[PDB]
Amino acid sequence: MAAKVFESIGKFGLALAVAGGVVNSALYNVDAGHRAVIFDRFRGVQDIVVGEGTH
Repeated sequence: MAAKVFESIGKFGLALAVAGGVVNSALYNVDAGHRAVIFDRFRGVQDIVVGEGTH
């Protein structure tokens, strides 16, 4: 009834918050005239330079 589904909803709700956050943290914007170098803590800096835009 109300109890089970809503409880799951509760889990969903917090999960959604978390998920939204991760996606948010996932996106980055580089302004025009700027270029981003990506460095991984594991690998170090990668050779590919990223241009303007959201990535």
